Amino acid sequence: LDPFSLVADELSLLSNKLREMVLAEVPGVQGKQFRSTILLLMATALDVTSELRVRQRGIAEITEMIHVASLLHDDVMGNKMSVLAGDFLLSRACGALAALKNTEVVALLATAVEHLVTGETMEITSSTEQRYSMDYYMQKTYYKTASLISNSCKAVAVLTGQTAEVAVLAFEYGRNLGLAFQLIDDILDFTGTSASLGKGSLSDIRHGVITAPILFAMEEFPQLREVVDQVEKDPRNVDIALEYLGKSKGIQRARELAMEHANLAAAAIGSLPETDNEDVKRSRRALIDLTHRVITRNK
Amino acid sequence: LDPFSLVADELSLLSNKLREMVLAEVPGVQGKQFRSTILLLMATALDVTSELRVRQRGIAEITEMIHVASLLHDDVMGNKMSVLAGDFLLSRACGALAALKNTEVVALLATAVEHLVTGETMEITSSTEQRYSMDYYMQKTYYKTASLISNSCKAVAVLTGQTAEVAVLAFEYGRNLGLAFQLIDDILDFTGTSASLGKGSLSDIRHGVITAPILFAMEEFPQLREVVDQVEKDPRNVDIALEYLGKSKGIQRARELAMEHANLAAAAIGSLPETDNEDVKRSRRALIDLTHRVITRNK
Repeated sequence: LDPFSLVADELSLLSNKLREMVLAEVPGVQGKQFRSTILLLMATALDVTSELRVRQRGIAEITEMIHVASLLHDDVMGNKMSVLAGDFLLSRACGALAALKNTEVVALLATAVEHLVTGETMEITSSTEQRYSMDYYMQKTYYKTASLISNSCKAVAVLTGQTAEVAVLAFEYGRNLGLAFQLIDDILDFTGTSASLGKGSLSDIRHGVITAPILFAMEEFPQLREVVDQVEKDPRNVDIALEYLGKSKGIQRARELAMEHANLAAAAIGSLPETDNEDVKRSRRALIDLTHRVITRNK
Repeated sequence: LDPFSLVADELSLLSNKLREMVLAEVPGVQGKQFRSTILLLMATALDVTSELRVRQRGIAEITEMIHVASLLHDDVMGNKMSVLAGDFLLSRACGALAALKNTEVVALLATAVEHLVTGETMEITSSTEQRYSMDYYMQKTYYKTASLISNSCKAVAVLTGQTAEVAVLAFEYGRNLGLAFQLIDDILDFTGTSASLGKGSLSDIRHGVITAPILFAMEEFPQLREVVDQVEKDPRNVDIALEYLGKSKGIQRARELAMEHANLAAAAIGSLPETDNEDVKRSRRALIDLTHRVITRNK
């Protein structure tokens, strides 16, 4: 029915198991939902038992641990204790991972963490010319936002003993849905729920974070580049930038790019081995509908 | 002959393999020595092949990666890029670890990284009463300095398919030699190579880092505690503190504690299964002599 309500039970379990948080001290859930939901649906969308359901859920918890650990480090509660918390988290994720008794999966999330660093480094170590390139943008975007979801999707495949070919398909779904999700985010930051340019929260542009819509606008307005570079010397530069954006096809181009990607995801699901399991079919349908929802969301 | 020169070849290999550092950019070795040497000697001190020598060397490289990653995070090149480098390193260590095809070993270094965080947290989150306790001190000291070497030593055992009992012995050697090494460091920071109180570099006390010698001195001079708390308001408090230290048996007590520990290490080597391999014997002898050297070093 609804991609989420289809796996709402397996999600409740993870909300509960998050009660590991019961250590005495003497003296926004949409994010978690999206990633775990993908991983759970993906799990029931490959034909292979409650002992696997648990291993497969584990990947979901590991993914959220690695993720949170990513947020903390990004901040740098006080810098050093942010760093600690994050490392604590990474350690446990590495523990839980060894607990799944699979070396290939361990290798996959290791690589996920590596890409995440690579992407953060590209954000931090880019030349202006890199900062204004769509190619570099999409690359960094892959590493920073999509690698975690893709590699996780592969790990749910590998841990279910799927073909090496079906495994690149899980990956593909995750990579493309991931990119699409990020491109739609970039858009909503400008348009908000209101679907109106300017009524968005505008936190990216306000902080010198150049994204897809502006990058495409730069293609048709070379004047934009210098304006955006002073987007912190005077708020009015943000105003000016938005006017150029509104005269361009940037929001539009970014949305058509997101759609192309959500399609490649849907396509990957459509390339999966045929199956007669009415429950596998239903999962697969949920994965496809998810691609449509990433595109139409206003939040 | 000399614990080091006995494994100088296997060390050269690791110095070479550190040439992985050959990525084009278009446009103090005593530490490494001690840890790797222990891990290498330990490897040839358990009766079990060049395919193992390599796996066992891997643990040595992983240990140094995790370590360096520890130094970087401790600093928090610029905070965030310190954090990145460190995470990069952790990722690779987790990669190389999965490459060894052993889940138990993965679990061990995960726990090592966890203790390391725990120790850093104890340094950062201690109540004054904790800061002046020898018990808390030794605990934190274990986590922060010894857990990495012990867990690594266990991993060299586990990866050589030794008994679960011989494995706690490798661990024991590493834990105790580790603690002893740290206690001797604390001492040398006050006495320097000169073996004279005051001629040391004094960086711990100069920066409000209270260590074993001062902790034991506090036992016999309750006046010391407030003096040490103002060791940064006026340099002369460091002077004053050292006079109390010099009237106490603190340096002495810390050294007798280091010796007790280096002994428990030697003891663990002496508890290993008998063997007729003249090369295993020789390794074991090297591990024992190492315990004596940690105690007599002036650098």
